[PDB]
Amino acid sequence: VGSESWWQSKHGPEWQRLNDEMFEVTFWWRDPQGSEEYSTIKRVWVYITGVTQPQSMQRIAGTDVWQWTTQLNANWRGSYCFIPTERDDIFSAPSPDRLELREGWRKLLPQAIADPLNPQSWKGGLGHAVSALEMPQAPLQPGWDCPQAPEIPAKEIIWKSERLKNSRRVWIFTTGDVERPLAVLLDGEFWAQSMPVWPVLTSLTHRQQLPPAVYVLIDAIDTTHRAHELPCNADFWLAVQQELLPLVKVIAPFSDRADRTVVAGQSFGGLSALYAGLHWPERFGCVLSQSGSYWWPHRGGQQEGVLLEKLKAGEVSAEGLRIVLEAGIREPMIMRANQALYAQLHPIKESIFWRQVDGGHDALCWRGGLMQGLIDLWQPLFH
Repeated sequence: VGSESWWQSKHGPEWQRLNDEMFEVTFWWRDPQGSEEYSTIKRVWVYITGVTQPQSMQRIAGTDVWQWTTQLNANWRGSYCFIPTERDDIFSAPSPDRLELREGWRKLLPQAIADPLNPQSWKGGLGHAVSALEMPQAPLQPGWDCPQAPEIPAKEIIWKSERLKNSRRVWIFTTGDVERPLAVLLDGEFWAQSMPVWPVLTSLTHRQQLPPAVYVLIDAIDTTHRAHELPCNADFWLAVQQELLPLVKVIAPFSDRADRTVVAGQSFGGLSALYAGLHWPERFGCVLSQSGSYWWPHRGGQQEGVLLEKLKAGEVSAEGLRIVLEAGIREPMIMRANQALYAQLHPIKESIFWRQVDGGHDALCWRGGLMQGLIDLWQPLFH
């Protein structure tokens, strides 16, 4: 116990079913600073997305082994991280009200890390690494169940925008070999380097639920740009349509039918995607919005989003749009903004794929609604 051979047998969280409908899960973490005599580390918080009154892990005394044991639904899937910290003044008061939590986690997350023993760990969105946890009854995810390595790899270029005054990476991936539908994916870096979307796109076209398509993944660059360009920015989409699509056409030709062009985003990208179809239905007729930030730009839920306001004012219309609209239950405020947007899209409820899902504000949940959405929106291609 604590020995190197004891650790070599450990490759991530272990679980065993307690009910038919509950699992017991245990996490391990090996302290790199040894036992309590030499180690700077007093607490190790486990921060589960969707789930997280807070508990640290527990040191078996005289070893480098920190351990923790919880319970998660047999159908539960989400990501987590560790936060080993030198300070145990945070989260010492027996039960915090909310303010203390926001504040507490605010100071800790900087130190967040993935689980070094868990293979399924990536560099994620909010500035720390996370790891992946899936439980046995977890709802199937199209294509992720079956990575089939791609035949030809995706093309990484550098789009130099004259309009935006920046450059960014773009990835061009073609499934199908000789009018391919186009799909623009925002947060491109992520679906390209964090959770390579390729082997998934290959498998699903291979087993013929995705048509041979062309995919363009656009770098968000950084948080400031993403915070300026994704949320309701006309210039971004004009640059895309004028400079990027044309540049892509030379590399990988796609159809110009709107009813088979897709824009797919999450959070700010979800907002962005809807904004793309609302304003340019002649170019983007397919909208896949997951966990879309329809509160923007108002923190609180006090005011409706700009985009919602703008529908209410009939300043914009959602004519000629098939849209997939997805939001989790474990993300309370986004769900309310999304069902509020749904209600305001009463007129075209016919051409909307409404999906209230199990999951959270989680790249591990989104990835399966991403694939399902593509399938839902391109199904008319198999008439």
